[PDB]
Amino acid sequence: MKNVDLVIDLQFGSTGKGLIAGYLAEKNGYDTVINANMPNAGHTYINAEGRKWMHKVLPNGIVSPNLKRVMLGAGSVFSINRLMEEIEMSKDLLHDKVAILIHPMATVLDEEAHKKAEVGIATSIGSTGQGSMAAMVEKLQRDPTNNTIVARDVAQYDGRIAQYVCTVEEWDMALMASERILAEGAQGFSLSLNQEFYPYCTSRDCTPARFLADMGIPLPMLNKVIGTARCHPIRVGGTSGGHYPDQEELTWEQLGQVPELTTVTKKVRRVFSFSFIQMQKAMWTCQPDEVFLNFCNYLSPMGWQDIVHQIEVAAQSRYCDAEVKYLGFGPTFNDVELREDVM
Amino acid sequence: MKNVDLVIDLQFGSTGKGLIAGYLAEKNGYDTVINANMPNAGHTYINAEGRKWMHKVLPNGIVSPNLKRVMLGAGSVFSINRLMEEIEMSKDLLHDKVAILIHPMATVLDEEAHKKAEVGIATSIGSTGQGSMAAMVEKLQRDPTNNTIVARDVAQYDGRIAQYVCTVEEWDMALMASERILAEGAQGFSLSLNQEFYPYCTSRDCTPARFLADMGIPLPMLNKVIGTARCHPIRVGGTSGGHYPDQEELTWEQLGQVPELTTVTKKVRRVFSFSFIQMQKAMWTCQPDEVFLNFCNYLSPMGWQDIVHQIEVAAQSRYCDAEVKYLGFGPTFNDVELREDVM
Ligand SMILES: Nc1ncnc2c1ncn2[C@@H]1O[C@H](COP(=O)(O)OP(=O)(O)OP(=O)(O)O)[C@@H](O)[C@H]1O
Ligand SMILES: Nc1ncnc2c1ncn2[C@@H]1O[C@H](COP(=O)(O)OP(=O)(O)OP(=O)(O)O)[C@@H](O)[C@H]1O
Ligand SMILES: Nc1nc2c(ncn2[C@H]2C[C@H](O)[C@@H](COP(=O)(O)O)O2)c(=O)[nH]1
Ligand SMILES: Nc1nc2c(ncn2[C@H]2C[C@H](O)[C@@H](COP(=O)(O)O)O2)c(=O)[nH]1
Ligand SMILES: [Cl-]
Ligand SMILES: [Mg+2]
Ligand SMILES: [Mg+2]
Repeated sequence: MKNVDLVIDLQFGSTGKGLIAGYLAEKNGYDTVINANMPNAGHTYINAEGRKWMHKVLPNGIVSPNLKRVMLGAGSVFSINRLMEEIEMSKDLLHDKVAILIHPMATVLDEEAHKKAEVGIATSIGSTGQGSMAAMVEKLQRDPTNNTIVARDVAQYDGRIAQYVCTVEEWDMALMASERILAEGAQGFSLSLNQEFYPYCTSRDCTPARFLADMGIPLPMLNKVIGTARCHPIRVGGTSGGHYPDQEELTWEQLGQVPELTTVTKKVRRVFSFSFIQMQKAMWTCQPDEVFLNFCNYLSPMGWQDIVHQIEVAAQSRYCDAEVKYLGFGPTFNDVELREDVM
Repeated sequence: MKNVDLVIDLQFGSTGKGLIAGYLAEKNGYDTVINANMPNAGHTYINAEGRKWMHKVLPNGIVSPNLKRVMLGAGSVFSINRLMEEIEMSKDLLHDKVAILIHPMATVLDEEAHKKAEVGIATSIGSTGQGSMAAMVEKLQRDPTNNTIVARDVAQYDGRIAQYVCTVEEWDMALMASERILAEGAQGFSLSLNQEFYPYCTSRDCTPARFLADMGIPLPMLNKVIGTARCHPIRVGGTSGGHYPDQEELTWEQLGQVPELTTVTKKVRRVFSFSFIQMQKAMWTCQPDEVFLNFCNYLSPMGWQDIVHQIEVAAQSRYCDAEVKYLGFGPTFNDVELREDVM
């Protein structure tokens, strides 16, 4: 037990979870990396040598030097095409002594039907329109005649995932056999289905409890929660929802920064000032032990040092002993500073 | 912060959670009782005086002598009619100093549309066909024009719940302000969406992680998990799913018991021998601290004493220090024995 480090987002997503996941994977050498991603979530890790991993399926933690298991949780919604591609792109890391385990109930994304089902919400709620919820809904239908939604069933006619699809027992045994686990949450605290921005939110809760549930991680296994934040939280472009009372929407030109986009759609990310309210809210339910404060490169030292003190008191106020341990000044491994080294 | 006692079911549901919830509520005097029930779950508590509470919405813990808050989680799917009936039937317990808090994102069941949507699975997967998932799916749609699915929106035109529907802040504050919390899980571990019986399962995981997530309970708030089990696990009637390799389907006549009828459908419950495999599986992910072993009245002392030893070694085998603390010999408060007193 107590061997799971879970990376969660404290804001509305895209805080740099892919970066801290890959950074911690390299630093801590987890033998097991696990997630429960849906296609709405792209995760980028760039190592010291400049190698980039943009993952929608595989954990970014596959960069761990002691990698034995790659686990794709039951809450996973994935494109097999994308998975194939991602495995291929890191086949050097995903060697013969690395077991890729797809939970039998992980959802196979029907790229045509599921993205087409989310065209409406892609404009109405600014949804990534990636088919995440449409896939999830098809799975929830629990139609016995539907052999095309869960990994277990898809493995029977689509041999590409057949070797990866495990049983629920193998799943549990893989977690039991793991020495140190990196659990990678996706999306963001405030994007949680049950946070206050409904319906301008995602299809699930983006909370440690939900991410552990979606990866089938027993609660005693949780060792550490590394919450991630940006100095200026973002939202996706469009009518993607409101913000907290203590924050204002900013422009990329107001920040003196190049407009951040959603990589494929190129929608300009919405950017907001830091929200203390959001932080207390995220601190209260996410209860991180450690905090990665990213995009410190968008602020002056006084600015990001201030947000560090804000996060830690927002933590303390919500009975959370969160320590901003990591600071991000760029998208690569080299840009992750130990907070104690820079302040 | 550890003040939440979470009641979970270790088998396929109807193990007597309602009973242990009401029993522990009376014994421990929680000021806050919380759940995230869907209409597929009916929980029965009978006190020492013979008063019965068959709850589909309200926690059974409302019988707590120190009750201050009744909380209906965001994962809740409820009929307002049923909620009103249960409030009415317990209006003496739910006085002016008792705050009923319905999470703003708790789902309001559309009895006609949602039950109609689950007619197929009510026969195909033996689903309670109560509209649980159809309500959940409507909520997941996140259509901004849909003002009729979440409690927050429904409270705006349906005044019956208006006083109960809180904000996400009030929700968090109500949990923060609570001294001792009784979290009541529903359904059963093996009914979990991501357990091996898919699609013969429920619309979510019935795991502590999912239950805490669905009630918006921060993980550090978890004090203890009371797992519940029957000596002979049941399933609902019909084509409700398989069983474990170490268990066999029995008849009520084989057990010398009057045929038990499903909470929702008047259908005869399917009954199985005790499954050690099921227990290890439930012990592994549910990780109960305490176990309530119910329906001991269906076995001889040697029989239920054996299942006690089986549960505790199934626990130990899955790194779980679960202690069968409670034994059930009937449906009332008087029938809950301390295991140390009877063996
Ligand atoms: N400090 C930084 N400065 C500049 N760019 C950065 C920094 N940290 C990360 N990035 C980049 O900004 C984006 C952050 O999104 P990324 O997908 O890595 O985050 P995430 O938290 O994993 O997202 P998701 O919400 O999908 O879970 C990526 O394109 C990443 O390369
Ligand atoms: N030991 C017992 N002997 C006989 N009947 C009992 C016993 N314990 C509980 N019951 C009855 O068994 C039935 C099933 O229990 P109940 O509906 O409360 O289960 P539950 O575990 O709370 O439900 P669910 O699966 O919906 O979450 C009820 O009618 C209850 O009163
Ligand atoms: N930045 C970011 N936004 C996301 C992610 N997942 C969901 N969202 C946001 C986009 C919208 O504001 C809202 C609805 O999106 P979707 O879950 O794709 O239906 O949630 C994610 O991983 N990152
Ligand atoms: N005994 C019992 N069965 C349930 C409960 N919730 C769901 N189920 C079972 C009935 C079916 O076998 C299956 C699917 O049901 P449903 O969740 O109602 O769609 O799960 C519950 O609380 N108790
Ligand atoms: Cl107790
Ligand atoms: Mg991103
Ligand atoms: Mg029941």
